[PDB]
Amino acid sequence: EMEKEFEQIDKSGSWAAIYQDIRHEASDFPCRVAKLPKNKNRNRYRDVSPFDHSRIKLHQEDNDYINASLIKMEEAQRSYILTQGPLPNTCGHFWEMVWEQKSRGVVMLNRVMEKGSLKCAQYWPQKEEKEMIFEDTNLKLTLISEDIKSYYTVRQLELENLTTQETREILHFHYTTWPDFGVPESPASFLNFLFKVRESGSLSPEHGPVVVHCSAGIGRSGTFCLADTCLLLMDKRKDPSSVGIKKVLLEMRKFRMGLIQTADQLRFSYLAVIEGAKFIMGDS
Ligand SMILES: [Mg+2]
Repeated sequence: EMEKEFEQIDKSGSWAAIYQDIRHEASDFPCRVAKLPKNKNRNRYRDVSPFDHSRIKLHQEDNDYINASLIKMEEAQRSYILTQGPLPNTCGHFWEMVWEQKSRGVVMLNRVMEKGSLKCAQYWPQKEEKEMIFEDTNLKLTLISEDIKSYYTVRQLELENLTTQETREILHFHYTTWPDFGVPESPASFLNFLFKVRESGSLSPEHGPVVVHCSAGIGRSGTFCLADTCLLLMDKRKDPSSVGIKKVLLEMRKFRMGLIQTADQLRFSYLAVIEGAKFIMGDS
């Protein structure tokens, strides 16, 4: 039982210690493509890079590089693409990746400005009548509708491949209330958001992998994928208490470095899974 695990760590105040064991135990694989000089301006942070073996490749000949990783959770039948918040010069690459990977949903866990600094380019349109065109990748993006709620916003976007004149509907799920510092006090609104993403079909295997990002694509983004996969495994397994958060987290870190950036995010991830378990053990 992980509810017990939680009390013992919390009573002992040993979150920082747990977190360090994860750090020391985590995989390290080469990131040679990310560190090429021609890609320096495609990385928002010098210390956050995709591993070569799991990086997403753009279907480009000049430069196929984008700071994005495929997380493949085989037992759960879930795949995610985790990426950084786009830079002013990588918005076209971002939407190219969504197109090429056949994704249905984009999950955004940050605000464009936090702590007085820009964390992400404004990569979607803010008004229906002012569409965006990405000339480098030949894509057009139109805002179709926007549903603003207290904790999150959902947008319907139309992505058009100008080369083929094909169009696809993309759902943008934007969690807007993650605090500038720390983690939410309660996981309730985070879990409600996660279940809205689930209910949309965006995580389902008929579609390409959902795209998840925050600023670096490892902290908040990691919390989202970890909670979703843990809750799914507790639905699937004969023994739900066989699901270990630390084991799942180390498996995901084989695919992208640094997932879960602070001991507070680790604690929050436990809280979200524990609370979410109450709903998937059957509270209709
Ligand atoms: Mg208007």
